[PDB]
Amino acid sequence: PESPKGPDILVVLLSVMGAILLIGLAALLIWKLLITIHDRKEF
Repeated sequence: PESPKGPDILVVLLSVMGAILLIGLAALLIWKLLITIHDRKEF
């Protein structure tokens, strides 16, 4: 209120952006892990 800086709107947003991006990397990596370790004869 006197300082609703609390989280610079930038910080919430900055955290949101990082959080989503970090998850995305993990998502891609397993995808690639599936295929690089050699997905499978899924065929």
